[PDB]
Amino acid sequence: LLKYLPIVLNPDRTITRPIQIPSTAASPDPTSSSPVLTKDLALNPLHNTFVRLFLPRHALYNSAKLPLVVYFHGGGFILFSAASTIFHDFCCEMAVHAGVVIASVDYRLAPEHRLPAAYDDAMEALQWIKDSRDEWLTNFADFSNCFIMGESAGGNIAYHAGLRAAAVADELLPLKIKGLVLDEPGFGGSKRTGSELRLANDSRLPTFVLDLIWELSLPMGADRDHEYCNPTPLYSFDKIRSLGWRVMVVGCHGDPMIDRQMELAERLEKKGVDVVAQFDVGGYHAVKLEDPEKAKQFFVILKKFVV
Repeated sequence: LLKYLPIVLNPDRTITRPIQIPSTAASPDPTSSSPVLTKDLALNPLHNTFVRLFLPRHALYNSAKLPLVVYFHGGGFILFSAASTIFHDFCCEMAVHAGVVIASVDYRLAPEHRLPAAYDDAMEALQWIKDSRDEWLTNFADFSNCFIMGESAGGNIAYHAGLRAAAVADELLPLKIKGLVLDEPGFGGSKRTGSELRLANDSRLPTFVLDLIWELSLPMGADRDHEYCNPTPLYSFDKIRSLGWRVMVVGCHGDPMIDRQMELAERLEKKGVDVVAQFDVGGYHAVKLEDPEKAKQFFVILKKFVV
């Protein structure tokens, strides 16, 4: 198991995180070397949640405002942070190569805070952005052009945040959401799918490791057909349709979660939502976080989508 998640299971239903996940300090000052300026802002001290802003260096050498991306990291709901190096680095590259201001949310983790905790923090992050008078937000970010995005579990979160935000859209103004970006959103269910069975001995996401994730994440008692797990009523798509939101879903064939990711893109389309789907052959789960080349190909498509 330390072979697939950097955690210990203890005989009282809790976990221990014995392996440091490397993180990167914010770098808010423009005399720093960095092509991207970062700073952390306290969100809710009771939840110990915070937001990391990424401001691309090129925003400073003009006076136009960039689309604002609200980003949620991946990690099975149970690990990582807005400041973890791999998500920090991905978000710096996205700011530069997609031309975006990024608000990356450090949401509460499971099992200590089982779902719906992190959807709750997502909504506070939106209510808090709307209300914000932060200088980087106010001088450099286009509130009219906002996208909700997440990788993996963060794509799960981004999707539920998106549904909830659709309901209260009038309440967010000056914030105007134009779309959702779901990067291999993390999804499940009680019956195995074709990819789940085909890929069952995956070398990153095997069957047991994902069973484990949903066990730690889902409310106590729940099965994998819980609505937070398995998205596919959908009266909710009518509201998303009506507001004119585009949804990008992306994944690859070498991800066990593929059939559910693709199945959700089908359901969104089938219901009249403007869906930009991008499903590749091969690769594996989170290849974009390791492969600078595959990330770059994705920024070309996201840059497109964002304008």
